[PDB]
Amino acid sequence: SIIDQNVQALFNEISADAVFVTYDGQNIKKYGTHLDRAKTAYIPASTFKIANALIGLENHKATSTEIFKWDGKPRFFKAWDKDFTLGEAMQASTVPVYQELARRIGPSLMQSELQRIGYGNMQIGTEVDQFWLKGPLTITPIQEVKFVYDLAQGQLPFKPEVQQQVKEMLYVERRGENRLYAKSGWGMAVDPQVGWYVGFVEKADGQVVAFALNMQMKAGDDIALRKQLSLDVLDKLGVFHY
Repeated sequence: SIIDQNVQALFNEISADAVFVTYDGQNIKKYGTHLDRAKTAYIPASTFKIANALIGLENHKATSTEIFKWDGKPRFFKAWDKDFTLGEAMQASTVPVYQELARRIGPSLMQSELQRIGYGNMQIGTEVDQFWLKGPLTITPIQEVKFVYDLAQGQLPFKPEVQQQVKEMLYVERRGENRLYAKSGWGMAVDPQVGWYVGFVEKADGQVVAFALNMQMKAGDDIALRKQLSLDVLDKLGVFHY
């Protein structure tokens, strides 16, 4: 438990309510300032880009090589006023590209697919391109780690090539043969705001530790904290040493 103590000590400097869940295929473990967050359902925000890419590719609404052309209408960030593959958009977190994908998928299929995979509460409302940003779709940090753990292992109910393509869209960095995969999220249009850093670490031998940071955000918070903190934790856990 000293490892667990050292992880908790990092959270001493964190004002916000926060939980960091890990899953290694056997056990769920929970760290942070408010543990009940782990069983609480929040909107997925940009972490839904994971499920959206899977559903899209599985159902032949896009390929991972296909370019999503900027349509010329300026977008919320200047950074988004350009062309993207699904993987480039995953890393830039390019909302309008995934909105276009979701429109191609359509409400009937988006619905039936989330039901088929048990994603969160499987609710999409009437706006096929808004539901992960505004609700009504919600999901617990525990459900997010189990989801990405399965992705890491190719155990989701999607074609293996689909899973591998989406998996690699999430690749961030490696240290030796340990690989870090992740997706950030910040749901700004709900109260309270929710911040996510969801992913997994794949060891040399195929062992996986999935993780899900979930915390409360507010206006003006440091964009990079979610990652800094997840990394600090993974280092203290001995999962992804600096």
